[PDB]
Amino acid sequence: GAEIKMPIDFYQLPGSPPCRAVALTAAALDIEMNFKQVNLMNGEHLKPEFLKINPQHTIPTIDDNGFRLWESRAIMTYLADQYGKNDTLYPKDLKKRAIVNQRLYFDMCSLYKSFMDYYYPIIFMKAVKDQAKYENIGTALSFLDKFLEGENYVAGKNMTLADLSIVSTVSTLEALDYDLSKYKNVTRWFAKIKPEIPKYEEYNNAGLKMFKELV
Ligand SMILES: N[C@@H](CCC(=O)N[C@@H](CS)C(=O)NCC(=O)O)C(=O)O
Repeated sequence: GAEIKMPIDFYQLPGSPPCRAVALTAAALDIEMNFKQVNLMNGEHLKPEFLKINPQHTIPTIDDNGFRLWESRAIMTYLADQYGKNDTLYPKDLKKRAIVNQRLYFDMCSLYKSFMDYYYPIIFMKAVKDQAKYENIGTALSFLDKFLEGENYVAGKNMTLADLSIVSTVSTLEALDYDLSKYKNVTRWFAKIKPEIPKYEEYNNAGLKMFKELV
């Protein structure tokens, strides 16, 4: 507003699944953001400069010309509506939109949740492997496989934000040698979607390399 617009500042760490979800969304929208690395491993998110941007000290965070937003999936739907050029990535139709939203909550409350509850303690807290938490991943993947039965995408007939959200989680599971082979709809979708996602190699795999690096 009455201001020279600048690129969106994107506070992120390449390996982070929720940051990759946002990065893939920007790529799909043909948005060039200003990538600002926040090194969580030496506490850059806890410095006064970042706490002023986000008092919750989480990434991803965007600063869109003074508008500060965090929660990856809220960023995704903001960018899609504010900068979208088609009506397929986040449909305006309320029922189609609701299914996309449902799948984003499923990702955050079930799939990504189960992934993190199991792997993060084992890796970065030297925790003992908990079989029940491991099995919660399979439970979530079983539901994802059901959602994909007879479907090409996770939330409708075209690629949507929900595919970008969920692929950031599923590709991290693959990177950690989780056996996805029994979920045949998931593996079909996964092989199918990667060539369709703009900048998948640059924005997802290159970061996943940094992820396997640090683990
Ligand atoms: N629900 C949040 C999760 C964000 C999150 O957990 N970010 C982690 C990195 S993957 C973080 O910034 N941890 C540092 C902290 O919370 O202090 C989202 O989807 O954006």
